[PDB]
Amino acid sequence: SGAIYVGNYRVVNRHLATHNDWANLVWEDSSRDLLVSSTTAQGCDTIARCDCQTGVYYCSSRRKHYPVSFSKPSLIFVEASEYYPARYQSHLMLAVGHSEPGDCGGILRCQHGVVGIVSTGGNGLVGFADVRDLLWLDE
Ligand SMILES: NC(=O)[C@H]1CCCN(C(=O)Nc2cccc3c2S(=O)(=O)CCC3)C1
Ligand SMILES: [Zn+2]
Repeated sequence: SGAIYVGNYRVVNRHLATHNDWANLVWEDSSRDLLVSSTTAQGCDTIARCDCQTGVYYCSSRRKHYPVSFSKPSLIFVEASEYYPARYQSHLMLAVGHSEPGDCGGILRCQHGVVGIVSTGGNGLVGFADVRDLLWLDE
């Protein structure tokens, strides 16, 4: 679990979004596993605006942060679940690292701010949904 709070927005994995998230829906994209809902309280997370390929993510299944090198956002394949049919997923970045289902939502950050959130895992790889292109989160 986990979310990014920036301005009056809350960014979560679309597969983990709550009823309250869907009732205050701003935008969602099933192909990116992202959902953004509106909030009443002001958020203070800073979103990175960069092409960094190194950063640190939080891994709840180890209560630890790990430094990683990660790929550029791209279209990658993902197997089925109670949540999605087998399909690709866009704006996804992979890194070599530990992840488990409950790890989705963990933040990946670089020196510039928040880069994205854990969205996929398996086979010793972890995948992050990128949020750096969502320029409207800041306005
Ligand atoms: N973005 C997606 O389509 C997600 C939706 C939830 C299911 N998906 C996952 O990758 N889950 C997940 C997350 C992190 C680590 C692991 C897993 S697992 O594949 O369920 C088992 C291996 C460890 C795809
Ligand atoms: Zn950066």
